[PDB]
Amino acid sequence: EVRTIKVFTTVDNINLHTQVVDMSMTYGQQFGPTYLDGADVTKIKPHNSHEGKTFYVLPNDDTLRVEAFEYYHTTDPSFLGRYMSALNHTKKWKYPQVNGLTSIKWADNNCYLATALLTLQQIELKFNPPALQDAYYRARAGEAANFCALILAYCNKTVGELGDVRETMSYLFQHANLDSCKRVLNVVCKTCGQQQTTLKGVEAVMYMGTLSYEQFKKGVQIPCTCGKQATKYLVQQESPFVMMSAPPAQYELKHGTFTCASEYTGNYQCGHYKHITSKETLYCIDGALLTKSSEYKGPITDVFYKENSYTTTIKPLEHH
Ligand SMILES: [Zn+2]
Repeated sequence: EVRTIKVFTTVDNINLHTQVVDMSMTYGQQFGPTYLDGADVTKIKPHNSHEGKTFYVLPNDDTLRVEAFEYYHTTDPSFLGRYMSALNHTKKWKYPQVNGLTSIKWADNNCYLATALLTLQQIELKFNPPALQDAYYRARAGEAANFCALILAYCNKTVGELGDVRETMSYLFQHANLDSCKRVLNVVCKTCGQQQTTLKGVEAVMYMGTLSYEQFKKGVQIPCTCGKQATKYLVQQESPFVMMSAPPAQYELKHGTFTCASEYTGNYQCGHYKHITSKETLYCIDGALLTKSSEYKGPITDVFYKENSYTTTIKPLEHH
């Protein structure tokens, strides 16, 4: 009289927990919010075809809470639901291989995600959460739906929202092992003298204000804390890449002088990202579309450079 089937529940798709579900009640009535491959099945009853399948549930007991933290590195109770909500969409996107890199076909305003995804495959970055490590590798094999859904969930962004590549990279870098990265800056005020700062982690690899790594080495003009104009320059850099960003402006990209870059067309409220990469020549990846040219000048907002160890030769005459 009581009909049942056996399913597995999980929060990480690795640790599977056998469950016996009553076929007269919905999954929601028994588990709470329940997902089958991203699809919200909270309000449907178990079907005979569901036997043996794996369902995601929210981490609502001590065992699941530990498993979710160990896999995702966040205790945010909303995280799994936001991941599943995004995955229901990203599993329908297409992930073509374009010039040896996994891209995303245009959909749901995902151009900024495609540009970030392409960049991540070209810089040396190790993710700390197993969820991101595993999904990054699957994305490299062309199965990028989980990686894209995780990026959205870690960024607190939903499918369909417009986005910013620099912002997206900054949030992902929070989840990368960058604690060997180091940046030493000097701000030289003609009155106050020299003021040196050491940055670590995400702050050691990102700079907002110029696209040019060379210009950052030579010095950029900024207001000193006293209100006068000062000069800031890079003293020492220890990292495998650096990201230089600025609001989009016409910028010449020379083959072999950079790793990749973000082109931004349109305006600040309604823009389009494309990805420029330097290989044997210059390539532009626009979703599934590929173009090439020997030279490039256009509206750039991020440039990524290779690095290992840099020490300035600048040695100011000033004081302090
Ligand atoms: Zn000053």
